[PDB]
Amino acid sequence: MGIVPTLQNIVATVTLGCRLDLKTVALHARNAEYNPKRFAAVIMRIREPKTTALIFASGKMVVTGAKSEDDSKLASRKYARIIQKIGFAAKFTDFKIQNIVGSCDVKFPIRLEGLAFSHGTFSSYEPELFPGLIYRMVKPKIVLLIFVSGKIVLTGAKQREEIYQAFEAIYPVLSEFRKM
Amino acid sequence: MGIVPTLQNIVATVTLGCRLDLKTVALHARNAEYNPKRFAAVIMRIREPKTTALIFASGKMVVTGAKSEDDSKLASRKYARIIQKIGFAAKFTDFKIQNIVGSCDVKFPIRLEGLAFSHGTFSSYEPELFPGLIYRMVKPKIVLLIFVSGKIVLTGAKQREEIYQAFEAIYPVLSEFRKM
Repeated sequence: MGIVPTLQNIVATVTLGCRLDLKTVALHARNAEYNPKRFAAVIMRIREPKTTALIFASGKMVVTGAKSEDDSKLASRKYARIIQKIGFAAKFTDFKIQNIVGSCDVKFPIRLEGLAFSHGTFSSYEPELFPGLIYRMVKPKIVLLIFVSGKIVLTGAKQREEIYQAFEAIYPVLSEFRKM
Repeated sequence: MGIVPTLQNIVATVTLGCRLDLKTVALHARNAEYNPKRFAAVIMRIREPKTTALIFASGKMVVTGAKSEDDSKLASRKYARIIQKIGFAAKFTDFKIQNIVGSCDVKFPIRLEGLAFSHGTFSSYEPELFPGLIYRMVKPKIVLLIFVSGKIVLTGAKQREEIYQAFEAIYPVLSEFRKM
């Protein structure tokens, strides 16, 4: 954690084009996992990059784990590669980023009680229920988790610019709410 | 069979439409934290309904702590006495609710990983970053924190009925990912 936000995880969905039969893919893709009773989705996995993919019987695929849009764009292609070879006529289509989670550390203790009262229609602070303050930004639609230590978590960004811009908006507020 | 959300805290803001000499009323009230160099307003209080109250010279006050819309309103009336009997135009008026937070326990661990990766549209989940899963409802505007133990926190409702509404709509989802 440093002052500059760094993305932690990226979730993207790829539409394969065709409906799959999960049993055959779990029975041909050398690296896969299936549990129809517990969850209707073949959980595949790869190393370059380390992303996990959830292939659903509708062609819809959800790839998590990448730290960059290049890696989730890359990884997604390769997963489509893995099923194509098995036999189905899948094709990398409509890659859409679903959510991005990032973090940073302003490096100074913050008065969550003061920020909660001041930015009252945005914040919530119930220490006995959750340690952090939940801040709901309406633009960009980001939900920030702010901890008494200075740690920050920005969840919900549909694209990289929103994580960075959300921090620009909150920083000068936090810096005005540090202790002492 | 009933599982229903309880109200943990209601933050209300009501205005005693009249100017208030904060030094004075802090004096009389005596056990009211009024202090220089910081926050210009008097912090009142009461044993029951156990609520804290930030009174501002702008005639406005923000009462916190009430576990119910009626108790708040009640604590909102108590305060316009301690600062009325002291000859003042403490006119109780425009009472508004700023936020309502609830909590609930479904009593079955949840498979958050499955919820998040199939509901990434709303869910934010990073076990190495923060505890729990963040779910953002669009209708009604509510942010729910869901933990593995099955305890959930509902925040941001401006009205009571939205807590029940939010939980009534997410419960079937949580039952689907109930870890057995």
